[PDB]
Amino acid sequence: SHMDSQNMTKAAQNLNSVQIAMTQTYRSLGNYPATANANAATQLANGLVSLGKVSADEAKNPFTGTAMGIFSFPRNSAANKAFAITVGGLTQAQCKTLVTSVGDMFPFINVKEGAFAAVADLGDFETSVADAATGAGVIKSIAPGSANLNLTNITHVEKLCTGTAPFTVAFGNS
Repeated sequence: SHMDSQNMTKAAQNLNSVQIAMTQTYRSLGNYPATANANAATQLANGLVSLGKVSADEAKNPFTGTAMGIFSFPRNSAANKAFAITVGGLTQAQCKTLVTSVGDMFPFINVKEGAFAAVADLGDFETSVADAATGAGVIKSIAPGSANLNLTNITHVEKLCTGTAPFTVAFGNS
């Protein structure tokens, strides 16, 4: 199956390693490192590698061969209280497979067309209401009233990652 492909297996392992490193490092500080743009996000990812908090292979997006980006964003209006690992360059098929294969490790999921260029593009970890029925934008979050991705809902399954490739999925935690 696609979920067991070399790249999908690596993307699951990498996302896990990176999110664990992020929470282990900053859940003690209360705040995540500010990342103004895509460049700052890919520098943060490379920083985890240089400091030995994850291997070089673990920070890589297996679909692009470059570093996944790590954006710090707001939670309940408070700046940098959450972070999101961005996996871009995804075809629609890779987006559907990746989201459903690693989605359960993340409370926040935002599917976008194109890369996240600014913190504003991510929304808010706690106040952005999910609507998986649209298969786009925030499709999973802790927000009262959010309609999170549910695989038993055929609408959620068909609409997932609808649109134009490449897609970038932001997997967030706090």
